Amino acid sequence: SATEKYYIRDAITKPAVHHESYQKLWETKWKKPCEMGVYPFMFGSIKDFEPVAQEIIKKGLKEPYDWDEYAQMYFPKAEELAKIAEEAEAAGEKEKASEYYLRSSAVYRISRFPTPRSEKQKYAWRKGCEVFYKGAALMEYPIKEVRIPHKHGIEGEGDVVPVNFLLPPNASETSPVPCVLIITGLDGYRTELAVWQQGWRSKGVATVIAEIPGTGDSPALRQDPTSPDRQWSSVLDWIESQKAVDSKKIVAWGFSTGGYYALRMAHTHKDRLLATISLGGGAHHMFDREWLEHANKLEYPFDLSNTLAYKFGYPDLESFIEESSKFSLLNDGTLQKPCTKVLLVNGNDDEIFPIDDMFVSLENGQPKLARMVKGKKHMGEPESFSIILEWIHKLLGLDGKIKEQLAMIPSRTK
Repeated sequence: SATEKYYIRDAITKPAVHHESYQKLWETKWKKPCEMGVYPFMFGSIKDFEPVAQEIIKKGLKEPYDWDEYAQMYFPKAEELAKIAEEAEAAGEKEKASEYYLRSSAVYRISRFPTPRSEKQKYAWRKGCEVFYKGAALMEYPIKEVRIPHKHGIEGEGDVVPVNFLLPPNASETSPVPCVLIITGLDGYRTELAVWQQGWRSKGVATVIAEIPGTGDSPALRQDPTSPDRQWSSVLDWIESQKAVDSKKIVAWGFSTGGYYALRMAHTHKDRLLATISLGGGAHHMFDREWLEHANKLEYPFDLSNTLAYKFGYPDLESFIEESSKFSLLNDGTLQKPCTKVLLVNGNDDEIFPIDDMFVSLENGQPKLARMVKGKKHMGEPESFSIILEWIHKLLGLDGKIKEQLAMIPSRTK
């Protein structure tokens, strides 16, 4: 009984209105964050998305979505913005060029939400990365792609871990800087969580942003629970080779599904990490039949359980549920291992991963730091962001100007 099993009880059986139509997704969930320029609309403008949303609403698109039909609706706006960026860059208008390339990247991004599962969505991922990096190259402090050799890779794995890298300008072997390794989620990849990098640069902190297995350009085997372990060995080896970065001050911050990987690597890579943070992560119950058979209809904008199944390399939900127990940090013995410093943060009412997974994390191995956010769903925002920045600032002895750091996240566009 799902209603008996989990902290949120009968909330698990109440289908969210945004699943009725794209119109309801826009009106009740997406219009607000788009207006505010925040996830999933970082670098984005209401001016770009509003006319796309109007055309989708007119068509009356709804679940089950044809992802090629859905994705195509965004391309005219994405192409328009890229054209404006190109003309700006030709005129030497670098700030305008950077803004419009990044606005283009945001439109391509939403077109391949929740994850690229069609040819046009895979195309939108490639196109989105292209215009993202064109915009990033034109930032005052350019964010660059590093194609980290996946030296720890096995048969069937890609040869590179593509990451974002930003080094603060004063960083050197004389004055080496901490590094925040941002682990992205099921739908937000390195082109999304990029929004955090300039804020960390301002505090004198390097940033590396990497995708979880079965998302973005992760080379990791989708179905292999140990595939993330090899990926982080390759990433951390590369960070160790950057002498401007203090290898003893690496903090891994996992966002959403990334939180699972942050919690996992606190154990698998204990000796190589100062600390890890799981924000809206899971560990065990996220893989339950009962949780996954309900989560498709809850707070996630689309079909969470099917999307998670695809990310784990299964062609349907049932095939994933058959094998999903093997990914549990409880079942595979991860949580019995010693860990580095761990902070767990989430909203109690999370309908993407259960708060019950915070409890499983606190029931096993060494004590861990926790902040629960009462009456808030996935991520427990915005207080979760302040809690985590406060902790990382204390840990790394930063300037404590966290409100200013958070105020830098919302997108400004013309």
